[PDB]
Amino acid sequence: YEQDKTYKITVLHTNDHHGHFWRNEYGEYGLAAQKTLVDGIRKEVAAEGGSVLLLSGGDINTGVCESDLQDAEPDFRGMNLVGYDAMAIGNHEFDNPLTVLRQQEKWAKFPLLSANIYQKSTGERLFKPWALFKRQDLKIAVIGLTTDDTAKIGNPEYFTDIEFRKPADEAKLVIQELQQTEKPDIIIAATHMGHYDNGEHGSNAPGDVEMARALPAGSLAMIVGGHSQDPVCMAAENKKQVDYVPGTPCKPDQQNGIWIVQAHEWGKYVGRADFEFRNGEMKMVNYQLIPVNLKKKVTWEDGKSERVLYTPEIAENQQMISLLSPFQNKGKAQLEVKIGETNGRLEGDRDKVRFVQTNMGRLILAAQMDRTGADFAVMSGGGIRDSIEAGDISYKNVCKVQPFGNVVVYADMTGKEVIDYLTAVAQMKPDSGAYPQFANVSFVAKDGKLNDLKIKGEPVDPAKTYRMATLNFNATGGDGYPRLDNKPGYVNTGFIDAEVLKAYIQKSSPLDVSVYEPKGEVSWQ
Ligand SMILES: [Mn+2]
Ligand SMILES: [Mn+2]
Repeated sequence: YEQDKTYKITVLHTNDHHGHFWRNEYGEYGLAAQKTLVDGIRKEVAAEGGSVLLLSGGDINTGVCESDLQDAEPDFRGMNLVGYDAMAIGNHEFDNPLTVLRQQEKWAKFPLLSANIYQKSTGERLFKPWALFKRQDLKIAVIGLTTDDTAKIGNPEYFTDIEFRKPADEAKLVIQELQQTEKPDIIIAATHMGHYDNGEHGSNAPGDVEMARALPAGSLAMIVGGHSQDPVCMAAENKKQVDYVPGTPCKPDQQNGIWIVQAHEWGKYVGRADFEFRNGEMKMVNYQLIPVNLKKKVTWEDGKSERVLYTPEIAENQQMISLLSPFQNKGKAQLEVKIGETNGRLEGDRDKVRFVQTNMGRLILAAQMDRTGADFAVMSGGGIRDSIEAGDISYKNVCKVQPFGNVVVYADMTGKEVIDYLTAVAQMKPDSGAYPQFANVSFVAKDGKLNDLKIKGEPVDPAKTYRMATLNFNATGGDGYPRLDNKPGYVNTGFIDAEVLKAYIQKSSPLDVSVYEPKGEVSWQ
């Protein structure tokens, strides 16, 4: 680069797209609007003599059935048109077999990067660890990293010949590699690792803050992140804003001379970091999270409700609409097909499944016990994402109920462990996602202790072995549930929550909700 010359470089970023190629039911987000916003930034930046690099923190797969059905083809092809330069591989890129990920690399015209994922048998990397870009006179390297929690949360059959090195240790090595060989002017890490306030990762593997603190000072200009699914907007030192509001200031985190950003999820924002580079120094001039047609419900005096834009409207790019329309239309029509029926409403509304036992909890958990051979089961009420009305049930119905690709697991445990486990889970409170839905469990909890604890209507015997089904999310400590993934009787089946529910409905249809109706088997008073 030219000595003492000041170069303008803008870094744009998103993460945890999760199948949101199309705008939502309220006209929010989608890639067609993303494209208009991004093109606009590119025009603005080029007119001032600058450069743009656009990066993703991964988790493109899983979350919208029209996308999932098509293995995120629309999403990757849309990203080509928005003009992504690279992406970190997320954990949900392992929701499908590796061969599917390889064809996603095919569709993508930008590299899917991960330095820290190795084939055990050969000790060789499965993916490109980094990529190089020329922007004006500057050589910029982007390293990709993936949370080593991937191997704990996904299907273990996908990982028998794979290991994840701790990404922070990989990062030290790759940064040193680059510094000694290719000699880039700037290094940025695209990561799928998570932002945790003050590095307090808890049950999660260490993420971005802990990595930044462990690297040499200022060795990365920035970490473009993901996985935790936060807008990284700092209320105070080492504390993110809670309930960040669109269209308000966002101060990114900075740890050991390294900026850490994340743009929440689903294409809701494009982050924009405007830098000046001179003689190796990078200075951030502006940071913002730009809403992509985000909207808030409002109600006027006369009771009329509408959804109003937090910021001015972004038009949908029509080239994107022509590319993506066919995928949307094909997908939607396919997923409306009937897979069974129910003679009553299966209640999955938030104000119910986070407060009382519902028939939807019982249906989901019946499906999970049936697949695993379990005697009883539990999940977070917050993992039940919609209702299914009486009548015909479609593929789309099941997706809305179980959109996130959680894996079904089980644990054989003694009755003594069952007592300890349910006593803890029974302390989760209503008016929270953590509120437990049970199947085949009865008790009266009083004073934090379980009375007349029965499984399948029989008192618990401390010596007897019971099989419990639940999700990978709860089993590994999600919602503060007691960890099961270290018990010797634990098995992660790799079966996906929505598949299991779908197949159960298929083989049990027509459903009679009377079979799934809670009758006070569990109570607190
Ligand atoms: Mn995600
Ligand atoms: Mn993730």
